[PDB]
Amino acid sequence: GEAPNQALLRILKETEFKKIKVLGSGAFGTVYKGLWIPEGEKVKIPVAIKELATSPKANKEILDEAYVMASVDNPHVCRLLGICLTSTVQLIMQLMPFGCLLDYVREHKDNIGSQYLLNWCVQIAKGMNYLEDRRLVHRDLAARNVLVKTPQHVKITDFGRAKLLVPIKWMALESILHRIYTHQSDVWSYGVTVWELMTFGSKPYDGIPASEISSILEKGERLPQPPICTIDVYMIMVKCWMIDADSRPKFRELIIEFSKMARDPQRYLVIQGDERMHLPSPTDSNFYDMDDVVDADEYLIP
Ligand SMILES: CC(C)n1cc(C(=O)NC2CCOCC2)c2cnc(Nc3ccnc(-c4cnn(S(=O)(=O)C5CC5)c4)n3)cc21
Repeated sequence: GEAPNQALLRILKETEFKKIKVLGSGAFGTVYKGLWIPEGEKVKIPVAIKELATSPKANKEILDEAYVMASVDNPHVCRLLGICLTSTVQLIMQLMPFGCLLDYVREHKDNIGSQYLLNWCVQIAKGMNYLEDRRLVHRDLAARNVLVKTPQHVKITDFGRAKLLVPIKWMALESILHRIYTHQSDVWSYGVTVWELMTFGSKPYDGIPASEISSILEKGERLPQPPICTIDVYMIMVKCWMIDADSRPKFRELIIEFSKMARDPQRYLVIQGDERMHLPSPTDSNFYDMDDVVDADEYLIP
């Protein structure tokens, strides 16, 4: 019926990698910064180590996440490097040194221009289109779940809820009412993600309890038009929030729409001091022991 999943699950020795410091902690668990020094391979790979107490239910959930994360392979999606089998199972992933996109847009607002915002939209749509090709429904797309490798390269992560074909404020109305999840319900969440970027990290429907959201959507209320957004960009966000799921754009169409806009960004987003803004590039001073350091994107198979 469905094709065999021949993805390799790499088991990494505790001795092969080190924790440096905690990068973040919360409901999602705890994520540490680290260095992976494999075999006699003469490489140092910057890594992120995730662990969501030693309980069998936690280990079951993180292995479900590992299953999905080891099965993906796209430049705009985060792949699992391996797992470490300690009392609590750890996920070994690529270090995304600029953290999540949500915090990034709040912290770097004054230096984020139309080109960056539109390019991020294309990249998120590319990653989501890839997950659709792989018949995977994310079920938790949000700006918090998009990580920043460099300011010009973002990837989708957090496969903890991903399934083959509760964040109410990012959910499609069918998802809230009937628990119906599809690629088109992911498109709704994509629209909310775009709204989060265009508002430089605003909280969707702020102050409104999650219990009131379904009723607000049924009345026909939607997230407001962000100040920087032209009707062209807002109309796209609005189509992602249509009641009829089949009336919403497809990720392949969102790639096209945002790409055309990305060719003339100042026509589609109005930002004071645009094009005069600067963000860190891998061609800048002190962007990167240093010797033998290889990014995970350049470290292919053992
Ligand atoms: C706490 C997290 C968001 N974090 C903060 C980082 C970091 O470097 N932060 C610094 C940024 C610059 O300022 C100082 C902190 C950082 C760097 N690299 C990764 N690496 C990956 C790669 C692939 N997947 C994941 C992953 C999967 N699930 N989750 S999660 O459960 O945490 C999800 C809800 C968000 C993360 N992490 C995660 C990182």
